Amino acid sequence: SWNDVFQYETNKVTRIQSVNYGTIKWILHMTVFSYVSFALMSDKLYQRKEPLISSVHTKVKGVAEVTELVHGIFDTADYTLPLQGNSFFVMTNYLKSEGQEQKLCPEYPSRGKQCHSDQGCIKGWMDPQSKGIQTGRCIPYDQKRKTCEIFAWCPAEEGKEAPRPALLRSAENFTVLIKNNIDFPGHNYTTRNILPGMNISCTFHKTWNPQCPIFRLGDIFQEIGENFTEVAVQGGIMGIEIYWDCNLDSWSHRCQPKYSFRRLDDKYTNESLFPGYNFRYAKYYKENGMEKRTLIKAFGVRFDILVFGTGGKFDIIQLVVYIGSTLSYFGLATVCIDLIINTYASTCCRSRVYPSCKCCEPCAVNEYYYRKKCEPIVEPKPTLKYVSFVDEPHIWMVDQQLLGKSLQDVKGQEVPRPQTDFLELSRLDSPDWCQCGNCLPSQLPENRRALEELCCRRKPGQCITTSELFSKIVLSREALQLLLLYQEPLLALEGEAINSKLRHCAYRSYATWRFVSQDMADFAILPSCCRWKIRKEFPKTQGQYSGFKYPY
Amino acid sequence: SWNDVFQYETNKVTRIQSVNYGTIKWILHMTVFSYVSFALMSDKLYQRKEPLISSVHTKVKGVAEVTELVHGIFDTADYTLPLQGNSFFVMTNYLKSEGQEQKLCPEYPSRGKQCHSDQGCIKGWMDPQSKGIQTGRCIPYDQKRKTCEIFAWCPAEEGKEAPRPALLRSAENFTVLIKNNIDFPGHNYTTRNILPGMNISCTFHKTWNPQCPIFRLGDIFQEIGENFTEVAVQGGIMGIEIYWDCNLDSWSHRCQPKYSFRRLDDKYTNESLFPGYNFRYAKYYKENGMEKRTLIKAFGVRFDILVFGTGGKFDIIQLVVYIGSTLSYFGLATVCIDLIINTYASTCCRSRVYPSCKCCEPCAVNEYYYRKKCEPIVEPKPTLKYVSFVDEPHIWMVDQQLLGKSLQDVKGQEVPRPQTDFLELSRLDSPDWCQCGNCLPSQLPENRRALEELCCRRKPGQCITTSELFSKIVLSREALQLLLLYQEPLLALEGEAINSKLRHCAYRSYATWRFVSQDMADFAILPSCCRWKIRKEFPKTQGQYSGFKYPY
Amino acid sequence: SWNDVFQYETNKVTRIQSVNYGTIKWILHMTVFSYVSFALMSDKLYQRKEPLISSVHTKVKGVAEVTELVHGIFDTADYTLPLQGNSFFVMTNYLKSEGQEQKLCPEYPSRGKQCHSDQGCIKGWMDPQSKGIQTGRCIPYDQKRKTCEIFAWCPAEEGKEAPRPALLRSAENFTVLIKNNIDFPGHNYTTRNILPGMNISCTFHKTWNPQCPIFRLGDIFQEIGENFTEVAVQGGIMGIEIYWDCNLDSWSHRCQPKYSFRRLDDKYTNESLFPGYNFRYAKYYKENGMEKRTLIKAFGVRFDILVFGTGGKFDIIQLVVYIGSTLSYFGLATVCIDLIINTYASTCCRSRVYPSCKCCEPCAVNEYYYRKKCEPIVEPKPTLKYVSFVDEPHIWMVDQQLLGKSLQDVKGQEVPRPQTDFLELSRLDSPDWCQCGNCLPSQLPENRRALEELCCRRKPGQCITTSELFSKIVLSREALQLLLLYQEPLLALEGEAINSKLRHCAYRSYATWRFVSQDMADFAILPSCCRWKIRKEFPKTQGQYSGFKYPY
Ligand SMILES: Nc1nc2c(ncn2[C@@H]2O[C@H](COP(=O)(O)OP(=O)(O)O)[C@@H](O)[C@H]2O)c(=O)[nH]1
Ligand SMILES: Nc1nc2c(ncn2[C@@H]2O[C@H](COP(=O)(O)OP(=O)(O)O)[C@@H](O)[C@H]2O)c(=O)[nH]1
Ligand SMILES: Nc1nc2c(ncn2[C@@H]2O[C@H](COP(=O)(O)OP(=O)(O)O)[C@@H](O)[C@H]2O)c(=O)[nH]1
Ligand SMILES: [Zn+2]
Ligand SMILES: [Zn+2]
Ligand SMILES: [Zn+2]
Ligand SMILES: [Zn+2]
Ligand SMILES: [Zn+2]
Ligand SMILES: [Zn+2]
Repeated sequence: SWNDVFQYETNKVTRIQSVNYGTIKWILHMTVFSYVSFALMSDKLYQRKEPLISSVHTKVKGVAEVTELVHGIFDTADYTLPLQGNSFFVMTNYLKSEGQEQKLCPEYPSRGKQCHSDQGCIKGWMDPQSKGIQTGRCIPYDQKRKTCEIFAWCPAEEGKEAPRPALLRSAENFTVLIKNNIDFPGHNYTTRNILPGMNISCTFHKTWNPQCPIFRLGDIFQEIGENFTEVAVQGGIMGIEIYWDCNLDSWSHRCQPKYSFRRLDDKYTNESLFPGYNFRYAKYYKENGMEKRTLIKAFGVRFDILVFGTGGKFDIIQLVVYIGSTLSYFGLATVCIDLIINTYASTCCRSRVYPSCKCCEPCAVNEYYYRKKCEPIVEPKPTLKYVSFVDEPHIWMVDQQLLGKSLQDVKGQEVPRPQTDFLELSRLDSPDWCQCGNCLPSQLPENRRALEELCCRRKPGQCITTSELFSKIVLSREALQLLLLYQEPLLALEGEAINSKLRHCAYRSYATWRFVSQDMADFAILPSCCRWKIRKEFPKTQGQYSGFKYPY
Repeated sequence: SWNDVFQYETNKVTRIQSVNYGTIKWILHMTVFSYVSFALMSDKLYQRKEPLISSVHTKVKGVAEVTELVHGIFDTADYTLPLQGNSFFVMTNYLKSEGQEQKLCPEYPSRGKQCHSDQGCIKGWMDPQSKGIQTGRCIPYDQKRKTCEIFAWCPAEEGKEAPRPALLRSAENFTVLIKNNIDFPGHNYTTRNILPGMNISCTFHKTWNPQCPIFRLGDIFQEIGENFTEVAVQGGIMGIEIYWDCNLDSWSHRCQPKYSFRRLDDKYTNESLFPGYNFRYAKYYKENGMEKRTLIKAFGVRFDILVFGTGGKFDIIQLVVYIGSTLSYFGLATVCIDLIINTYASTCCRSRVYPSCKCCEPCAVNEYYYRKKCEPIVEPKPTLKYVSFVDEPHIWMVDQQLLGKSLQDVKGQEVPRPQTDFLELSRLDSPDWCQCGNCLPSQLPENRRALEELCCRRKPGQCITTSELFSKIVLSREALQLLLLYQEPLLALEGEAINSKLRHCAYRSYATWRFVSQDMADFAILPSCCRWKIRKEFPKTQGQYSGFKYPY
Repeated sequence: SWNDVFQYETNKVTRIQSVNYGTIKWILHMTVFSYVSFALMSDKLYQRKEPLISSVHTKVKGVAEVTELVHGIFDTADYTLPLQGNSFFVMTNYLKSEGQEQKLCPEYPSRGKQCHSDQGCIKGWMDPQSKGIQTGRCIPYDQKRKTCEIFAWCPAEEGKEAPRPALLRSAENFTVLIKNNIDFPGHNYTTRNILPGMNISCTFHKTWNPQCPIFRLGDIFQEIGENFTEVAVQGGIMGIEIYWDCNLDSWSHRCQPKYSFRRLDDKYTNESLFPGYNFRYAKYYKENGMEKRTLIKAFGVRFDILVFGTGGKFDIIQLVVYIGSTLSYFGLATVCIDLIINTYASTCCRSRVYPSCKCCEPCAVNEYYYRKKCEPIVEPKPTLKYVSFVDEPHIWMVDQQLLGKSLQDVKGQEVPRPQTDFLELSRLDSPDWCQCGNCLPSQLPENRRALEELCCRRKPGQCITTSELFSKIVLSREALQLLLLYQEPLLALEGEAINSKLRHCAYRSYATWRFVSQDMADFAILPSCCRWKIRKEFPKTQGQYSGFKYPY
């Protein structure tokens, strides 16, 4: 319990002393570190970002003189609405109509709205274009043309084109002072666009005076290539963008506004979609006991102040999350070099690639790395068997069911014989499937008999048992007794169990000798000749030999 | 230095040829990859997202005719304020009061505000409800009821209920054209909701014409199940939501507005919390040398245009961060299969689980995988000792202090004897704690004597030294000499150092034979019988035997 | 193909039974888990956050009485603009000017704008400060001073200071009711700041009544330490911040507003930058056939309602991304303990650190862990050679080109001789560079001769070949024959190939004996004495000895 949680597991590793792999690893590590640092610093991913809340206060300055003969002056109480926040309006043109009473009168002829006769007109129809209700009559607007008769404020001048050139062109010489107060409430920071010690006699310039909050309207239009004289005729919408890219860290504090301009209304608006910008405003006051009204259609530019931006401040959680996101990228060197080792250890490299390209020859050392790095094993299953023929240099793995066919004729995968422990070695008639002649028929049941139908060689020749090594290793009683006493020093050498143990040790001795690996010697199957020679050397009394058994 | 940084470390691995584990690994890999790809594509986590900046320009079209007998017409200069941005107001009802002068007069009787007598009223009290100052008198408002006397604009009509049905119901037939210009300044993209080639004679429909920016107000109310006729009596607030879900990538560019509607005022507002929407506006003009005023309480619907949304564009840093965040999820297959291997290699599986369920039987192969994967080691500490009794099949680890008690009676953990290197083996009176009789008392100091008080067996019987293997392996002088000359071929076989080396080699020979692992043979303790037989075979001259020493 | 994808690779590990390392691992795991959980819960990183869309409806209540003698009352139609959204204005002071006609008249003397003579004035100059056009004359404004003569609305009172104390001070006793409707459209949630069952007779207090949406203006000023009486003289801008920190999860639902106040205009604005807040508004109506105008300069406080906040709701993708970002932090225990193992296994620890500090002594066990964890290997390259001198206890690695110099005099890195497999061992004239006398000159070509110019010892003495172990291991014909028949039991012992194999086995036998590791024995170079003794024991017929060959 306690000893199970008081454990630490660490990976077994191979440390390769390689110039190429070391330099590749360090180059990849430096590349990953450089990119991660660059992404962290350029994007400021260690910071929490917060949008601002903004308040705008505008002040327009400028007066204009207009003739018609009546000479008048327009000041901020004339061309400017009480709007002093995000939007302000400057009038650049106007149309006047005095003395309007709600009564029947002909509509203004605009865009060919002339009425030929009462048939061309329609009674009881609401007309938003003329802002009246047609009575179905056709009275002459003028001595030449006739228009529909509407009940509305009269006289009506709807559809009259705006004066050209614009009357209040001098509005391009007006200036606006903009005061912008911004706040980041999450970061608990506030600031404004006008600081103490700032020059007040300046006007904004994108290069000379980029922080002066006083803007000449004509300069605003000239900056983005717009014609104030042309826009003044019908009006439009212009946007003054204030951008706050604010760094709220003490060591890199920077919170200044950036001013830009952008036309917000479509220059190519369809004629039916009301191009430009205007509004009709009226003063109402009855006279002679009759409701009167004076109407002015004012054209001008609406200015929208768009204030946006974010403020960033160092946050530990953001940095931790970013570092955790980038941590897995430092396995790139491992992935790349392991891919190099695995790829160049394949046999297809030496067979096909190396003869073609001799530059790839010194990279055959990856087979050594692969065999010092990976240990291939197979699943121990009931059908797993290993055979080895003395007339062959390799070993066969049979990993399929035997459907009565003898194990001799069954084919399997070719696996190589592992190299032995040379450190220790440095010390001082016959059946149809039998190609050696010493094999004997199996005494196992029929359905299992094919398991024991194996020969020591695939081709006719001498038997493995004929060699002196078979007697020295497998059949030597003294060697087997010493091996058995190594494990159990005080073993009782009496009874029939000693012969059973001796048979087991002879089988193992043979499996170890022919199948070097203990993983393969466990599932190795002895040929009939060796098996029956062993059983003739150590016979059992009153029983039947069990044969190979599954070690799991 | 340079050779220390020019190294590469790679993990040692075991490659298991398993159908089950391979298919599980690939299924888990595919599941993780599928979910990661789905999360990346559906949420567009490879994109940087930016909120928009918006500009709105509205145009209301519609005229109404109202009787009272005076017949009048209302156009955009009557029912519409100069607001043409995010909000516009449409008047649906009104109350009129002409000829107001600042003087004493009775308050309007509303919600039972009748005054019984001067006691019920109060002098010198500001009354925001009646918008006046009470003088403490109680004059009759009418021939029947009496109300408090206030100094304010007179005549006063505060508290008068709005007309029902609403006078300007026809405002439901009005239309509004909305022009919306949006910008993503970080992505440097701009667009508008009206494009060239768009039909202008349409009206918005959620299915037939979902991109027409012309909205009929009654249709707006009908879309969300609101009654324009009922809302028109007292007014309200309606929101036109413009949503921009914009994809700014070239291969998947899509930036269109989506229009929705939502009532913004509470339908069930408390009567004291001013339900509906209205405002009082007045025209001031003196007459007869006295300040006069005409007041209109206008009820109507305020429309708030709410424009919101984000624009996304592909960003390499976002993709890198997301991929780094998802990289660690590809260790799921390793975690799961390692848990399977570790869990099924426990002995509790075979003892308890396998007899109950026979389907779990073929999964006993995880013990082989575990023993081919993990190598358990223990911390080398001064109290670490190993003992092995010839009458027992296992080994005992003593990992605690000996408080004078003999090592024979001290209990320890049962560890198994590791399998030997069978590849190499295939070649050609007595003390009270002594159960064999050949043990001798220790000559070490008392406080350390208990270290050497160990017997070869826990039960009475034959001694380990009696076996011939003890003479062949431990006591054979020729074997020890050959072993010593293996390490040092030109060793000088003279002096008393040769006997010391021979004793050391005999101890090691015995430890290796009984404790197969070199990790366990280092801390193994020889029993007294073997130790003293060795020391009688190779005695030392003029000294005391040091005994077991800590190899670290 | 199919058997290549049906594989699973698992890491080989060492399980250390250590109290220190286990407790360190679990402490680090718990620390990482605790911090990750705290960061997830405190920052709610499992949630998708969305900004709100807001609608504001304000209602101001309050009336004031002002003397001048004319006694008047101001209600919401007097001091309040039709603004009922994010901003509303309350008038706190005013200046009046009646009967204005567009004509020539002297400018008001403000800030020393007196005109000494016509020289001091200028003709044809637009003056935004006085809102007129100077005609270049100098007429007396009063009997004492003279000012410039401008064509504008007359009489002009520009530059007149605001009345002190403020006329509408009682506006501090006014109240505003704020209705705020907020929506999260991505989360499909909507709410408002007034809920059913909320008291209506309350007023806001930051502690007693923090959810009452009725605010007294004087209380707003007192909360942030502002003086309403002083601000009322010239006006200002105040911000009512509504903050919505809304949790939209069912188990932790919380969506309430938080109210704060902040002055939005600069208290220390420069006199030339228009401090305070005011606007000039005029009523136009002609009289006596002449255009007249009444102008009022109104000073007051503009209130900006700033509504901001985010709503968060549980999102599975956010949680998955956060967990993936934090997953790599659980390798901290592995990194730390591996660093501990690697650091304390260095030899500099025992040589320098341990003698100084005896507390670091029990931590010398990390050498055992390091050698059970890491296997150092080197790149097999053509210049890789190993030598071992019998008069030395170590082995020399030569990893550089031999430029004709004999291998005996070439220096290399000192590598230690690995420990043998003691489990198996427990069983039963001369050239100038020759220091033993049995070496012979090499028969290889000159450019390669230096490869074979190696001696068995660096100092004069006995030769390695003189030992009996050389005959038993290397020169024993029977041992070599048994070793050869171990690999090939049916080998044909005929021809000259048997002597070649015997020479190869003798070289290997010697390399294994002197260079224990097979990785080092492959590149080991035999000294001339041993090589020529072997070749005299097994000479070849009609050929030249090839010598050492690169095994790759
Ligand atoms: N690897 C392997 N083991 C074998 C083979 N034949 C028998 N054995 C082992 O020998 C034991 C059976 O011995 P057996 O001849 O039946 O003696 P018995 O049990 O006394 O009749 C089993 O435990 C098997 O593991 C073989 O061909 N290959
Ligand atoms: N593993 C193990 N080693 C032992 C034991 N007894 C002695 N040794 C080793 O034998 C050496 C001491 O030999 P010793 O009998 O004192 O000979 P002396 O030094 O000449 O007196 C030490 O280095 C020990 O490592 C034992 O019971 N177990
Ligand atoms: N490791 C090692 N191998 C050697 C050395 N000398 C010879 N060999 C091996 O012995 C083989 C050459 O044997 P050689 O004496 O030329 O016999 P020959 O080919 O019949 O002339 C090569 O495959 C070498 O690998 C040596 O000094 N060190
Ligand atoms: Zn046969
Ligand atoms: Zn045979
Ligand atoms: Zn005893
Ligand atoms: Zn004994
Ligand atoms: Zn020599
Ligand atoms: Zn020599």
